Amino acid sequence: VLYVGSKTKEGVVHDVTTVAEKTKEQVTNVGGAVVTGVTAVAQKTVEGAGSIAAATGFVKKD
Amino acid sequence: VLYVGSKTKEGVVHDVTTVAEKTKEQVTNVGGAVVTGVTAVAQKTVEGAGSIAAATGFVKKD
Amino acid sequence: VLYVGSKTKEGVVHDVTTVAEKTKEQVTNVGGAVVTGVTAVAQKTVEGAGSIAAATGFVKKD
Amino acid sequence: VLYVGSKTKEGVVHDVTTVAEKTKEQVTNVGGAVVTGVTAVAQKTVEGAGSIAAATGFVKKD
Amino acid sequence: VLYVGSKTKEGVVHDVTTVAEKTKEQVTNVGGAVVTGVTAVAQKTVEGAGSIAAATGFVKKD
Amino acid sequence: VLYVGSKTKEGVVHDVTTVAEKTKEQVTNVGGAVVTGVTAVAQKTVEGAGSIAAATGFVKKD
Amino acid sequence: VLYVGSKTKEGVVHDVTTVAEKTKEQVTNVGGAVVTGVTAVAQKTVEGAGSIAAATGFVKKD
Amino acid sequence: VLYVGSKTKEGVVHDVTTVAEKTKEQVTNVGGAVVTGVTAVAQKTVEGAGSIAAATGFVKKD
Amino acid sequence: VLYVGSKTKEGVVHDVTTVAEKTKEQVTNVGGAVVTGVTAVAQKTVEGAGSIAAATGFVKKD
Amino acid sequence: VLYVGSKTKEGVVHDVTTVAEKTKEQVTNVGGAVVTGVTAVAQKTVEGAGSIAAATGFVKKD
Amino acid sequence: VLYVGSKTKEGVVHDVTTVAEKTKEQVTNVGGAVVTGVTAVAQKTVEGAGSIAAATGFVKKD
Amino acid sequence: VLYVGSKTKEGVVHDVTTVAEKTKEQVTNVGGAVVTGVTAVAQKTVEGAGSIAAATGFVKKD
Ligand SMILES: CNc1ccc(-c2ccc(/C=C/c3nc4ccc(OC[C@@H](O)CF)cc4s3)nc2)cn1
Ligand SMILES: CNc1ccc(-c2ccc(/C=C/c3nc4ccc(OC[C@@H](O)CF)cc4s3)nc2)cn1
Ligand SMILES: CNc1ccc(-c2ccc(/C=C/c3nc4ccc(OC[C@@H](O)CF)cc4s3)nc2)cn1
Ligand SMILES: CNc1ccc(-c2ccc(/C=C/c3nc4ccc(OC[C@@H](O)CF)cc4s3)nc2)cn1
Ligand SMILES: CNc1ccc(-c2ccc(/C=C/c3nc4ccc(OC[C@@H](O)CF)cc4s3)nc2)cn1
Ligand SMILES: CNc1ccc(-c2ccc(/C=C/c3nc4ccc(OC[C@@H](O)CF)cc4s3)nc2)cn1
Ligand SMILES: CNc1ccc(-c2ccc(/C=C/c3nc4ccc(OC[C@@H](O)CF)cc4s3)nc2)cn1
Ligand SMILES: CNc1ccc(-c2ccc(/C=C/c3nc4ccc(OC[C@@H](O)CF)cc4s3)nc2)cn1
Ligand SMILES: CNc1ccc(-c2ccc(/C=C/c3nc4ccc(OC[C@@H](O)CF)cc4s3)nc2)cn1
Ligand SMILES: CNc1ccc(-c2ccc(/C=C/c3nc4ccc(OC[C@@H](O)CF)cc4s3)nc2)cn1
Ligand SMILES: CNc1ccc(-c2ccc(/C=C/c3nc4ccc(OC[C@@H](O)CF)cc4s3)nc2)cn1
Ligand SMILES: CNc1ccc(-c2ccc(/C=C/c3nc4ccc(OC[C@@H](O)CF)cc4s3)nc2)cn1
Repeated sequence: VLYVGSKTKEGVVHDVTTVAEKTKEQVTNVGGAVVTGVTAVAQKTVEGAGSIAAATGFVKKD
Repeated sequence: VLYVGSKTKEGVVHDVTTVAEKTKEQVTNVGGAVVTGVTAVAQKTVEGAGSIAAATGFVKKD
Repeated sequence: VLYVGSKTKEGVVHDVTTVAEKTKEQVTNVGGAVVTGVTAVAQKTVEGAGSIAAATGFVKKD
Repeated sequence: VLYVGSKTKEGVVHDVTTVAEKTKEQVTNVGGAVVTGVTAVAQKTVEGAGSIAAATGFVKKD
Repeated sequence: VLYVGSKTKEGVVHDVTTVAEKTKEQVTNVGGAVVTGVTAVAQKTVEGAGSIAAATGFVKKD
Repeated sequence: VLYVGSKTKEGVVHDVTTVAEKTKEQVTNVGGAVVTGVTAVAQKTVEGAGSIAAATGFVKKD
Repeated sequence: VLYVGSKTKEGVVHDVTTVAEKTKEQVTNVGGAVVTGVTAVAQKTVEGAGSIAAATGFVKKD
Repeated sequence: VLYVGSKTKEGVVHDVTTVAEKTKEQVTNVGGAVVTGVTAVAQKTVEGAGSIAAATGFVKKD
Repeated sequence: VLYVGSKTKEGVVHDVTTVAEKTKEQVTNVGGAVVTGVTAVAQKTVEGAGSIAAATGFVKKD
Repeated sequence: VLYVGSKTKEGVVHDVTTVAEKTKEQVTNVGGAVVTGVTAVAQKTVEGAGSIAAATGFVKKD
Repeated sequence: VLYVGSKTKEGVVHDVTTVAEKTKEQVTNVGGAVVTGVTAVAQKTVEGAGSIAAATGFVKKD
Repeated sequence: VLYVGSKTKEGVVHDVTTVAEKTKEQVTNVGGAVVTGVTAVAQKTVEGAGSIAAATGFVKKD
């Protein structure tokens, strides 16, 4: 294997633009999960027999 | 293997722009999780048989 | 293996821009977790059989 | 292995810009965790069978 | 292994800019943890079977 | 191993800029931990089976 | 005018890759100009009533 | 005018890669100019009524 | 004008990589100019009514 | 004008890498100029009505 | 004008790497100029009506 | 004007690395100038109507 004058991207996020002008929110969470932001996960490898990689709003409850 | 004048990106986040002008929030969390920010996780490797890498708003409760 | 005049990025975050003009928040957390900031995790390796690497808003409770 | 005139970044954060003009907050935390700052974790390796590396807003309670 | 005229960064944070003009906060923490600053952790290695490296807002209570 | 005219950074923080103009805070902590400063931890190695390296806002209480 | 989290390129050259394997040249210039290299000019502004900006192989002779 | 978390490039050259393996040259210049290298000019402004900015192989002779 | 957490490049050269393996040259210049190296000029401003900024292989002869 | 946590580069050269393995040259200059090295000029300002800033291989002869 | 936690570079050269392994030269200059080294000029300002700043291989002869 | 926790570089050279392993030269200069070393000029200001600042290989002869 060899790379000459090249590039690679094995899991990336970019150019995430967010313009929020004159907003209003009123969240009233009482249990559980409310996720109203801007998230950006970027992984290369997640092994493991049960891994819950990259969760956003998870309520895993017995 | 060899790289000459090259580049690599094995898990990255960049160019995350956030313009919030004249906003208003009223969150009233009472239990659980409220995540209204700007998050950016960037990992290369997560092993392990049960790992919960990159959680955002998790409520894992018995 | 060899790298000549090259570059590598195995887990990175950059160019995180945040412009918040004329905002207002009113969070009233009473238990749990409220995360309304700007976070940036950047890891290379997380081993271990149960690791919870990169949590943001976690409530792991029995 | 050898590197000539090259660079490496195995877990880094940079160029974190935060412009907050004319804001107002009113957090009233009563138990749990409120994290409304700007955080930047950057690790290379986290071993261990249960490690909770890079937590931000954690409430791990029985 | 050898490096000639090169560079390495195994866990670093830099270029953390924070401009806060005309702000106001009113935090009223009564138990738990409120973290509204600017934090920057940068580690190379964290071993140990249970280590909680890089916590910010932790409430680990039985 | 050998390094000629090179550089290394195994856990560092730099270029932490903080401009706070015309602010006001009113923290009223009554128990727990409030951390609204600017922190910068930078370690190379943390061993030990339970180490809690780099805590900021910790309330570890039974 | 203002730019937020943006970029500009007013005259640039990049990603010039040149792979020359097992070549042979025999140039026998006797007057004039022979230019068999790799050139990359990049200017922003060239004023002047007669300017000959960015010449490569010029023989301007009376 | 103002720039926040942005970038500019008003005349630049970068990522010039040149791989020359097993070559042979025989230049026999006898007058004039032979330019078989790798050149990279990068200017911002060249004024003047007759300027010959960025010449490579010039023979300007009366 | 003002720049916050930004960058500028008004005339620059970078990332000039040159790999020359198993070459051979035989230049026999007898008058004039032979330029078979690697050059990198980088200027910001060149005034003057006749300036010959950034010449490489010039033979300006009456 | 003001710059906060920013950077500027008004004429610079960097990251000039040159790998020459198993070469051979035979230059036989007899008058004029032979320039087969690695040059890097970097100026900010060159005034003057006739300045010949940044010459490399010049033969200016009447 | 003012700069806070910032940087400037008004004419600089850096990261000039040169790896020459198993070479051989045979220069036989007989008049003129042969420049086969590694040069790095870095100026801020050159005034004067005729200045020849940053010459390398000059033969200016009547 | 004022600078707080900042830096400036108005004409500098640094990080000039030169690795020459198993070389051989045979220069036989007979008049003129042969410059096969490693030079690094770094000036801030050169006035004067005719100054020849930063010459390397000059033969200025009538
Ligand atoms: C050919 N026959 C076979 C073949 C395969 C199998 C087989 C394969 C995989 C598994 C995995 C079982 C798991 N159990 C848990 C419990 C909890 C948890 O995470 C808890 C939480 O707190 C963390 F987020 C993650 C996991 S994965 N079981 C059986 C059986 N028989
Ligand atoms: C062929 N037959 C087979 C094959 C495979 C299996 C098999 C494979 C994997 C597993 C994994 C079991 C786990 N249990 C927990 C509990 C808690 C936890 O994390 C707790 C929390 O506090 C941390 F976030 C993480 C984990 S992973 N079990 C059985 C069985 N049989
Ligand atoms: C083929 N058969 C097999 C194969 C595999 C398995 C198997 C594999 C993995 C596991 C892992 C069990 C764990 N338990 C805990 C408890 C607490 C915790 O963290 C507590 C918190 O305070 C820290 F955040 C983390 C962990 S991981 N168990 C069984 C069984 N059988
Ligand atoms: C094939 N069969 C197998 C295979 C694997 C296993 C197996 C593997 C891993 C584990 C890990 C168990 C842990 N328990 C704790 C408790 C507390 C804690 O941290 C407490 C807090 O204060 C610090 F943050 C961290 C940890 S990790 N258990 C069983 C069993 N069977
Ligand atoms: C194949 N079978 C197997 C395989 C593996 C295991 C196995 C592996 C790891 C563990 C770890 C157990 C721990 N317990 C604590 C308690 C408190 C603490 O920190 C307290 C706080 O004050 C500091 F922050 C940290 C730790 S880690 N246990 C069992 C069992 N069986
Ligand atoms: C294969 N079977 C196995 C394998 C592994 C294990 C195993 C591994 C690790 C551990 C660690 C147990 C610890 N307990 C404490 C208590 C307090 C503390 O710090 C108190 C505070 O004041 C300081 F901050 C730190 C620690 S770490 N236990 C069991 C068991 N079985
Ligand atoms: C409405 N009527 C008008 C309007 C416009 C004009 C008009 C406009 C431009 C010009 C330019 C004339 C020039 N002459 C030279 C000579 C040599 C040289 O460079 C020499 C070499 O060594 C450098 F590389 C560059 C230049 S530009 N002339 C007349 C006349 N009438
Ligand atoms: C409306 N009527 C007008 C309008 C415009 C004009 C007009 C405009 C420009 C010019 C320029 C004339 C020049 N002459 C030289 C000679 C030599 C040289 O450089 C010599 C070499 O050694 C350096 F490299 C550069 C220059 S530029 N002339 C006339 C006339 N009439
Ligand atoms: C409206 N009418 C107008 C308008 C404009 C003009 C006009 C404008 C510019 C010029 C420039 C004339 C020059 N002559 C030389 C000679 C030698 C040299 O450099 C010598 C070498 O050794 C250094 F490298 C550089 C220069 S520039 N001339 C006339 C005339 N009429
Ligand atoms: C509107 N009419 C106008 C307008 C403009 C002009 C005009 C403008 C510029 C010039 C410049 C003339 C020069 N002559 C030399 C000679 C030698 C030298 O350098 C010698 C060497 O040794 C150093 F490297 C540099 C220079 S620049 N001349 C006339 C005339 N008329
Ligand atoms: C509007 N009309 C105008 C406008 C402008 C002009 C005008 C402008 C500039 C000049 C410059 C003339 C020079 N001559 C030399 C000689 C030798 C030297 O350096 C010698 C060497 O040893 C050092 F390296 C440098 C210089 S610069 N001349 C005329 C005429 N008329
Ligand atoms: C509007 N009309 C105008 C406007 C401008 C001019 C004008 C401007 C500049 C000049 C400069 C003339 C020079 N001559 C020498 C001689 C030798 C030397 O250095 C010798 C060596 O040993 C040191 F290295 C340096 C210099 S600079 N001349 C005329 C004429 N007319």
